[PDB]
Amino acid sequence: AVETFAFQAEIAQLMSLIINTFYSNKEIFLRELISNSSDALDKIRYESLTDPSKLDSGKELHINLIPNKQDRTLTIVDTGIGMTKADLINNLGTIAKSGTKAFMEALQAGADISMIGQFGVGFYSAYLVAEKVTVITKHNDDEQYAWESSAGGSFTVRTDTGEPMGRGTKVILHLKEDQTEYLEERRIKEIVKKHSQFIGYPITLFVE
Ligand SMILES: CN(Cc1ccco1)C(=O)c1cc(-c2n[nH]c(=O)n2-c2ccccc2F)c(O)cc1O
Repeated sequence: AVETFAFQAEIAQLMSLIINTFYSNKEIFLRELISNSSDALDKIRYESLTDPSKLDSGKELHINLIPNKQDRTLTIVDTGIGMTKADLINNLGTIAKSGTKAFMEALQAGADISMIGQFGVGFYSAYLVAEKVTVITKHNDDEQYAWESSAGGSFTVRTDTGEPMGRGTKVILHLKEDQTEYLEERRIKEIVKKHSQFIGYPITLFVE
């Protein structure tokens, strides 16, 4: 049921740098995840213009932010296009290669970690605040999958046996013990207002 994969070497190196570099401006992770969700929503909306049946798995196009102080998790849910098994295992990592290599050269040349998004590898900034990331996804052309990594050079993929989601992606950030400020309603609002006022889909913050 569970398959284990090695990350592409350059991605493993980037994740180690993100985990081991002293860097205080950690809030940039939320902008990057919301941006990816917005891109996934644009993709399904676009495909639905030539094939309306693409929305049979759900018409609502939105992003939900769900902090959970008890489990110490921050969940980002979207009803975008989702990802196939091939996306999770190889295809997204393949397209990220040049950006990953360029970003690491930029960091060696004195660039700031906040520039990560300009290199298309913004997702990995989640490892500034998360000890583990679980991703539950469902694409119209494939089954529901659960991807997971605590970094350390590998990730896993399994078919998800949990509640079916219809379509989209759920990113569950298992936060580090000293990063619980990202579970506070006022902190999430401050970040979203500062880094995300040009997203064309409703972002709803779930109150505990
Ligand atoms: C969950 N991850 C990290 C990861 C671990 C394994 C594979 O990806 C993400 O980056 C991520 C991906 C999507 C997504 N669904 N469909 C699709 O095309 N994308 C996508 C959109 C913009 C850039 C890249 C993308 F893939 C999303 O909606 C939210 C996300 O936070």
